[PDB]
Amino acid sequence: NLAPLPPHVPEHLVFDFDMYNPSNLSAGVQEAWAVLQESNVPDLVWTRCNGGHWIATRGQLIREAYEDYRHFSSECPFIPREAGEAYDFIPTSMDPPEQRQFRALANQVVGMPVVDKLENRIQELACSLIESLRPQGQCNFTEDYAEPFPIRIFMLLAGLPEEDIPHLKYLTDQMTRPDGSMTFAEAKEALYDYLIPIIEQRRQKPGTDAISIVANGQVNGRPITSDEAKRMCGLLLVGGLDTVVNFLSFSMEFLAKSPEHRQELIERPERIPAACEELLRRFSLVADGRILTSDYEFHGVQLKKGDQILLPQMLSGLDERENACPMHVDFSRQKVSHTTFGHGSHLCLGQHLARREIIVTLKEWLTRIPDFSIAPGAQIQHKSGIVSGVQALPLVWDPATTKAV
Ligand code: 7HE
Ligand SMILES: CC1(C)[C@@H]2CC[C@@]1(C)C(=O)C2
Ligand SMILES: [K+]
Repeated sequence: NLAPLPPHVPEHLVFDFDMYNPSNLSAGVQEAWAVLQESNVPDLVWTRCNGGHWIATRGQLIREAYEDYRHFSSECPFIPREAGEAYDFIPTSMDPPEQRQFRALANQVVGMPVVDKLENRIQELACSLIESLRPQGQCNFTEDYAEPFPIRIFMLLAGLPEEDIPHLKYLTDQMTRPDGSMTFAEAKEALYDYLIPIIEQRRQKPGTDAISIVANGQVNGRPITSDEAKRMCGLLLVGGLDTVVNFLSFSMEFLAKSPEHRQELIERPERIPAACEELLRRFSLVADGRILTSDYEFHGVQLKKGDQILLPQMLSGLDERENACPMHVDFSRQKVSHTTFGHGSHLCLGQHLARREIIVTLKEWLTRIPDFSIAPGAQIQHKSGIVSGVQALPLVWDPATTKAV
């Protein structure tokens, strides 16, 4: 239902958008959120859904809020409030100054040097998975590639057994797109329940995997605590299991639907990195937020201490003020403006790993399976939440149009 309108919010700003089930979802999830950028819609709106909260609807306000951590705090970043309050991942639930000291440690485990360590194996797993599918003439992309490719790279990096994936994937998805069986707090505690013994084991007997590195790490020259390590590792699991996994499906759905765009990349594969950036803009997927630390007037709107404000990345990338014809995918787009990896002091530390997985996937897929389509008659369903995704993506192709490398 709809939470009662707080007295400080005027009626003309009320737009009852539901981030977990947006009314226009059947048009595509990005399209559903873009209803907030129609002609009659102010830059900042109040929804009475999900307990009641603000939504910033334009890149300019989104970027400003991200930059101003004094007024807009990461301490309670997720909607609904109970989820934001429970959320205590590091460094995401912290503001500067305390946040910063934890970035260097996370960078040690998912940053560029690690992407270098994993380079060959990333390449090898993409090729092996795609070659196994190639002669089939069909696949269920979400389960056959989008999930196993990034997830198996992550489990390798984290030194976790692949047999644990179904359990961990289920729990991660309850934090972002809950089925209703578990509250955010329950799902998070279950992920903690998994990590707690593994962290203790690896503090006793360190390995070289990401969990060992975090758990034995130093934070500005002092030892990390067991609790801090757990809160960092929780975030890493969500990053590994529910980010690139969804993004790959949005991208492949688009490419399946656009022979012209496939052809551009088939003919000029050196454009794949630029294509990756334009796809990251167009198929952005995270709805991050903040909590007001004081009463504050922002863009003519009175915000009250404790109000939550959603800062959806879809709305920066799809903002026509920032990107002309924003629903069009243009691989030659000149100035690709987006906040898909965040903005300000919390810029995604996994972004280098993410881009490598995306770029490798596009290159290695189009090399082997240049010509593919959505299964005839299929209707692709999206799902919305803290991270949006694609429920299923049945693809088909003629094996005679494929090439084994
Ligand atoms: C397993 C590592 C990993 C991977 C694969 C990702 N991330 Fe990233 N991320 C993102 C946002 C909006 C923010 C504030 C972060 C912050 C993060 C932070 C916290 C940065 C901070 O709060 O200081 C971490 C550790 C992080 N992200 C690890 C991470 C979005 C993404 C997106 C769109 C992708 C992929 C398409 C992504 N993350 C992959
Ligand atoms: C907001 C994120 C994308 C970032 C990594 C996974 C995620 C949902 C988090 O809890 C932090
Ligand atoms: K919190």
